[PDB]
Amino acid sequence: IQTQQLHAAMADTFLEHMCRLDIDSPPITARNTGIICTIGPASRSVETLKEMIKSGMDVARLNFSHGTHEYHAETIKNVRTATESFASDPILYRPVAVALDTKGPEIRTGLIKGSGTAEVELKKGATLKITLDNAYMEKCDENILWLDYKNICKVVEVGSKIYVDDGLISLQVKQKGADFLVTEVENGGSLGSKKGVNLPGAAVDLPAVSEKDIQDLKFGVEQDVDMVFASFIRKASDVHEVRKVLGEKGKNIKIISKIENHEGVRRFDEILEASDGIMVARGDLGIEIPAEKVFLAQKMMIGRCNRAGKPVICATQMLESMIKKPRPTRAEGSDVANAVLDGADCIMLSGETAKGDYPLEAVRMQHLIAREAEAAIYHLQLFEELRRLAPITSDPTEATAVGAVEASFKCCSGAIIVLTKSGRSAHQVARYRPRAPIIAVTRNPQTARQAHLYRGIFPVLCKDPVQEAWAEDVDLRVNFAMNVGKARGFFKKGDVVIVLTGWRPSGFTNTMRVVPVP
Amino acid sequence: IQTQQLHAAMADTFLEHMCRLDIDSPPITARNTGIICTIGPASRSVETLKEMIKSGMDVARLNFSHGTHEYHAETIKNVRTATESFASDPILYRPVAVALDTKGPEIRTGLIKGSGTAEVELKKGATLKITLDNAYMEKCDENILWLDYKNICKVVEVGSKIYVDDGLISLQVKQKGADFLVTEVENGGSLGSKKGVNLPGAAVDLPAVSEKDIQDLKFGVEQDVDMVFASFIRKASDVHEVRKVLGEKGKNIKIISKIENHEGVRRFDEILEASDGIMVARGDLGIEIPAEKVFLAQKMMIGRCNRAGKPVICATQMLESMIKKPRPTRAEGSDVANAVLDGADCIMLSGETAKGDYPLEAVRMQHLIAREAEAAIYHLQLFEELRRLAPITSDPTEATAVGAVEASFKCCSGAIIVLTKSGRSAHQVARYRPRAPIIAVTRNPQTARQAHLYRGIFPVLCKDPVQEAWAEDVDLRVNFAMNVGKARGFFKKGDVVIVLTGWRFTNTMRVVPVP
Amino acid sequence: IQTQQLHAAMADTFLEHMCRLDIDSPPITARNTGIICTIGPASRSVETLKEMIKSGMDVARLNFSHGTHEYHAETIKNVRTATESFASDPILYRPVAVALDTKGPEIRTGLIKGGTAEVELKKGATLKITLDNAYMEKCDENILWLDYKNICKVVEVGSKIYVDDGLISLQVKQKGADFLVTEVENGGSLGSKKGVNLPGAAVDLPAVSEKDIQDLKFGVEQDVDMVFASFIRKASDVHEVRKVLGEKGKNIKIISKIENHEGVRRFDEILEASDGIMVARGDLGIEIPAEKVFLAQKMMIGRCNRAGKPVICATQMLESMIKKPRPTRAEGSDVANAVLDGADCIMLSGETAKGDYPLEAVRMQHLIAREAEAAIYHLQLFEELRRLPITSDPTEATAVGAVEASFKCCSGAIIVLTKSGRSAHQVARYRPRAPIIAVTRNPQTARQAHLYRGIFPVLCKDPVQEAWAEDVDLRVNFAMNVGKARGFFKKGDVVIVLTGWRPGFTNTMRVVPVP
Ligand SMILES: O=C([O-])C(=O)[O-]
Ligand SMILES: O=C([O-])C(=O)[O-]
Ligand SMILES: O=C([O-])C(=O)[O-]
Ligand SMILES: [Mg+2]
Ligand SMILES: [Mg+2]
Ligand SMILES: [Mg+2]
Repeated sequence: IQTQQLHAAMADTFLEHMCRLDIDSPPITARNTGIICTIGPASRSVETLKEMIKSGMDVARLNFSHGTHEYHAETIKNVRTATESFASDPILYRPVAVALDTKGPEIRTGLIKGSGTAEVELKKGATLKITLDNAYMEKCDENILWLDYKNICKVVEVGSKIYVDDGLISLQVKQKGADFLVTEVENGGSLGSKKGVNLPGAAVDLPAVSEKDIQDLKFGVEQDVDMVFASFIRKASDVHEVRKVLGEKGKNIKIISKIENHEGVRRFDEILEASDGIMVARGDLGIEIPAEKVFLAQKMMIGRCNRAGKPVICATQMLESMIKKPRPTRAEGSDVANAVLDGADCIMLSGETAKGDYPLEAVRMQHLIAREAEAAIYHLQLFEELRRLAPITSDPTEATAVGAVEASFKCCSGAIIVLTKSGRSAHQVARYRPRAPIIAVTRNPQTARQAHLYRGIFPVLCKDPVQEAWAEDVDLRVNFAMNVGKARGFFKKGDVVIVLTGWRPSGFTNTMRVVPVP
Repeated sequence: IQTQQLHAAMADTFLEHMCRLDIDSPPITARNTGIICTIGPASRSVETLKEMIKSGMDVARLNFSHGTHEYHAETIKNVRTATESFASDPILYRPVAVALDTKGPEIRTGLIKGSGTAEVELKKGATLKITLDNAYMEKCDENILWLDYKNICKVVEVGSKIYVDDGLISLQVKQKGADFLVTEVENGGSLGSKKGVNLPGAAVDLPAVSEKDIQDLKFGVEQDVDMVFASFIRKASDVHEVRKVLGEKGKNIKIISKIENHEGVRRFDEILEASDGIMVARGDLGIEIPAEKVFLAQKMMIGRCNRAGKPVICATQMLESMIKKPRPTRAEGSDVANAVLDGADCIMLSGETAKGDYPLEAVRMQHLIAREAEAAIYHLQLFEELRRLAPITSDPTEATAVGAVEASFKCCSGAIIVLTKSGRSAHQVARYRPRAPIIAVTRNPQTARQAHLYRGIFPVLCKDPVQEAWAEDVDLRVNFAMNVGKARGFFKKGDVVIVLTGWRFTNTMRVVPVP
Repeated sequence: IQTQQLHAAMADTFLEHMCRLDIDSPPITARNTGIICTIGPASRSVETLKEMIKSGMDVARLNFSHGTHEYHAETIKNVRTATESFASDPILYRPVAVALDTKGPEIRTGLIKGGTAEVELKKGATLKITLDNAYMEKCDENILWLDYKNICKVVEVGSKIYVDDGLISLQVKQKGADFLVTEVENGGSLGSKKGVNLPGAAVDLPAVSEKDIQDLKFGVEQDVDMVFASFIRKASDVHEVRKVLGEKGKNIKIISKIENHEGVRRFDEILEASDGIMVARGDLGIEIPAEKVFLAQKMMIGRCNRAGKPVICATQMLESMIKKPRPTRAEGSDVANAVLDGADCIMLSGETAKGDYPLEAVRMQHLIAREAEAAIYHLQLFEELRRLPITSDPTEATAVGAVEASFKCCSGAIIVLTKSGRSAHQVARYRPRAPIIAVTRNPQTARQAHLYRGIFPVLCKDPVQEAWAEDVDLRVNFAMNVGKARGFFKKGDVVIVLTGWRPGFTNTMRVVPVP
């Protein structure tokens, strides 16, 4: 029995490729898909974070929809303490990125009357009056509901749908009153305090970057975060408002645009051009559009990002039941697998790691599934199509990278070793989706952390001083990657790896060697 | 914003096909993927079953792991009452099949000290002793657990892992004592009564068809069920035993083999050729094999069933969260869409329809998702592959079927209408996975009910008596299909459809306008 | 072994398709590529023409660059006598088409002085060219007359001039007041009334000369089936020919001959205006560098296949058979690769008009074309042809359904009932392996069907029936008998039958066993 689905890899049709997928064909040790973990009460402590990292966390996500700067500053410090606790052995050190997820133009309800911790029951068919009068902002109940978007009545009409609390409650407007927004409860259910509101289709006029988002983004610059997940990006100019707030100081912070409503889907191309990457934010997306269409937008966005060479993240509810249970549902297992099969660079955990009872188990499961799914990719067709859908180029670095990927398929390489200052050389390889892991050796700490955005890049940070004679410094960076691979089980002595290097001291990568492991 | 993802249909690469998927491209009205609903307390009533059918239920599954013959007989009559409640309008009548899912070689624990509602906590690292002694069968607690598999000790050894309650609790064998199988709790969890036990990697020597299974199968023959879902099929031998029990009286009942353990995957090809169809039984399968590997087995089995032209069902936890909530998670929506993309003929609901609070909404969600995913199939590549990975016939019906599918892709027709007595002609069309719905006109009611196992077949049961003129009896059945398709919104007057009939072998194809 | 290269037919790659081509896999009896023969002194006797027909000739080409109307009228008369000599058995009768190949804008030298002897032109020698008619019968090695009075306006010092199928080349050395002056580059025996090419000159001769008008109107009176229009440079040339043919000749097919650089460059607009194309490699290889002709041939055949219009590969396919009874290996290669390229027809000129082995050359083209037809990689060809979209047109959908079915059941033929030919043409455009037996009652339809690959046209002279169903079966049975007599299939084989249903067009396909 061959390993890593290599028998299905040789199938001449996609149908026969499926027929050959073999549960007794073990995957390789390396896992190429990045795992982004939302950090929260269940995962904040240094000790848990050390375990989170050992279980495979690549990026810590902080959701500024909730929490104070004090809280998030402590979280980040704990993330950094846990991460740096492994620095004592640079062979086994893994950089861990920090990601700031903005609140964005959220609409929220007020507090339920009383203590504010209660819920009230909305009954199917009942009337619910929405009010903007702040006298009710802490007096919400089943008859009068307050919410924080003051211009709501200007963007809805009789017949407009309104969803509350993750889309669990639906209302249809039946009167725009003088002091009222009168609705009927279409889907009833329990209503707590400060729940999310979606106005599907409505031209919501909240700013893309609010005064609160400006504070969080500046805070993110001060805290040296590696990326921003910008909530509710509707258009290319929304990305500009994030970018100008990040300013010159934040010029190297990646802006991942979160697509979560119909306008963002419709304007995806202009958004993708303006962004450093994309998040398929399926939570709001499946409220904003019919939930049965989310997989279309997911596959469209992943496909276009692979085509553009830009990082794409699949997010929200992929292991949801593991908030309460130690094992995932069969739908959750196949959802993680299919996100990798679609071509997602990273997958994400929100409540599973932020507040659930089984954060470590959830991280470990994404690790296990992604590694199985990575072997089950039909590389033959994928690589054929990525080359064909790619231009011809005067760029030798492009030609070197595609040559390296092609060679790595031919000799079933244990890795592709790339020396890179900015990441670009490693990113160029990853865009061709080799099956071998891409060990990117860099001395730039930010490059190393940001590399998790790209499928297959295993970033190793070299802290050794620069060697005189650049020939000797190229070696002992290759050798550093050789020792990481052996220590991690990616390959052993006598295996073949591919090594990408330049011709002199950034963008001079032009040399591929097919090199045995010493 | 075009229709039914036809822009994505035109793409020259799968990557560009993905890039072209369009949330503003609306699917056709017809939904090709069959929906199987497990019936239970939440869905047993004639009132609910009528709504189940209205929401899109095609097959009623009865799980004989639980319940009595008297109980199941009442469920079955309710299904037929609700189904026939629509039989007065043959233009809108939908056949509903009945499926019997056997118990099979299940292992169960006993009752917690007291009731079936009591639970105890099992703590990580604690000792738990398993007993086969019936003195303990109603005195299970945190130290002693009874299960009903009398021979378990001759099948495990020290170091073996034992899973309880959907694999949520795991134990490791530490000693094989004289009266007690003593284990250490590995995964802690609350343990109730009568929970399923799994023994991955053990040669479980329970009979494939037990004495309970025989009387359930004979009952199914008496009750005129359309198909059997046979649990824990491990080898072709097991299928033959089910077919033997069904006997001559049940020779037309379809046997779907449920693949839920390692041996059934390893022996899949021989199980498939012995079987009429396959169920990817993901619940147990995910406990028997590492859960991260299930999608491999799912795609392997769907691919091989597509290759063989046999029905395949994807089952278990597709919309699990809708047992308690009125909308699925995003993983659940994705799971359903991807099963259809994978090529499954049918998708299934178990707890969502049997006992949860939103059985109707779960059926409607599978209906909505399946239909969106059917349009998102990359038919260009799929039709090319099914043709190449298919033998050369000499069979005139096979050639007519593939030509009809080819023609239907060319003239983007509203349906393929086929007159079939046995179903075979429609099955041969469905095996090539046309985009267009297949309206199979039959007078055989069992053919009508069993047609749901095949993707795309909309069975319509002609109740008219036969006309003397065969040429006129053909037109009467064809025009009945035209009225069905117009009443249901599949196409309208002037649209183009494909019509498959015989010469008094289904061997003639007509491209005709809807009148 | 397998037959008709079916083992190579199911290869997954073109490379493996080549690897499986098998000299021991014999082809089917039917030959799909049309054979066009230039009728001339070696081939216009009634008795020879009978043997041409029996050897495989489908179209008689008459080259109006030479001969008088009276001479050509007799040739047409003899062709029709030979052809109708087989009408006494309607089952073995093959329609034979008559094609009129125009003179077009030719340039010709005058007569060698007497008495058509030849003079030797020597490399390096001087040769004066005159336009003075005083010299038109006194050409020799020193002075040569030609009939293009405006030649001095379109050439210059340095211009190259080619005489006698490009075998003799001259370079212009001065333009005198009278007598252009020239040096011989390639020497050779110069005979009388030889053809002249001026590659890259704006030769302003009319597309349709007064002589062409007479010849075209002669063609109408003689009821010819098609016109091969020489030296078509642009769409408006095609329009000129069509206008001269006018209303009386409106059913005559116009095949444009692509013979120079301008015709290649403007190919698309010429193809659009034309009924089909001839790759006139003789002139074309003088007008453009000979090493580029295969580029223009493959381009033109590819675009004609893409457009569904007939294309003829012509000139020097079996040249050495003018004098020897066997072709060279390049000639065998040339014919095969023309068929593999996709040519609807292949042509003979001197091999049949004036050579010593006209029958052997016809038979060689028949033998090669049939081997090459089996070697076509139909899997790729059909996939790619299909990939061009699904039009509402139900005749198109039926045609592609029939071709797909014919691949599936390896049918002995596709039988098509057609008045105008169109349904049969639509089938041929998808290039089935099986022969297409087009049953028509129109004799011109039957003769023009030869322009489309694979159409074996049969002329039904049985009377119409009042019962449409009976009239269909009569014509289908006639095609069955034709196929049985010709060895295409036999009792028990399977054929595909394309018909209309109650005439109102071709929307019915049946997969039918041969009785
Ligand atoms: O904000 C998110 O992550 C979402 O909606 O999925
Ligand atoms: O038996 C079943 O249905 C399962 O385990 O999924
Ligand atoms: O006219 C022709 O036959 C040629 O030039 O090949
Ligand atoms: Mg969101
Ligand atoms: Mg089970
Ligand atoms: Mg010529």
